[PDB]
Amino acid sequence: HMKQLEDKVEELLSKVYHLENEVARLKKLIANKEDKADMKQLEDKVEELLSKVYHLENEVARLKKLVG
Amino acid sequence: MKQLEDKVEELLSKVYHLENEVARLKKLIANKEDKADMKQLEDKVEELLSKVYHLENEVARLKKLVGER
Amino acid sequence: HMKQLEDKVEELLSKVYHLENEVARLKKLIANKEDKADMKQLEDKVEELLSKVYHLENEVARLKKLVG
Repeated sequence: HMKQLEDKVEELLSKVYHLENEVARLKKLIANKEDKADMKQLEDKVEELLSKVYHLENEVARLKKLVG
Repeated sequence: MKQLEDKVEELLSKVYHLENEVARLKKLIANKEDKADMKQLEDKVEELLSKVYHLENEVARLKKLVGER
Repeated sequence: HMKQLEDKVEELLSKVYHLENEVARLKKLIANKEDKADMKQLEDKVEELLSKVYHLENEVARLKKLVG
């Protein structure tokens, strides 16, 4: 019985060792993923571009009328 | 001895839970945006900023030439 | 025999505590990373901008010629 329990503890130690290795790998993977906190600057640039392009399109339509 | 047994029982439970949790986290990580992909998106946007700046300058000049406010 | 088993149970308790803490931390870190599914609207805007800007460039070239 004592042997059997010691064997179970050894098996669990081995499982925990494997999980530690897996967690180490996941830490590396997550470090190469984009943070939500870094999204906003890009989002703002895109929103500004959309506004600027809308204005340009409106101006170009007006110029086409006048030139033609 | 039974105390030791009960301790291993509770540790066993914790380990099974951690196995499940780590499996779930592995899946969540796979669904996240890569920094490398973000960088390429940022590069496109930087090019767009330059092109739009130029267009704005060209359109301002055209407006002047046709007498448009 | 008993002393050895206790030392391994103690070892396992400590390693599990360590693993639990780092998994809890990883969970929160992962939650702060951007999901690919939440990128699609931004990606579509950038694609739309590429097209709109290319079109504007062609229109503006044509206007510059016609205006003189």
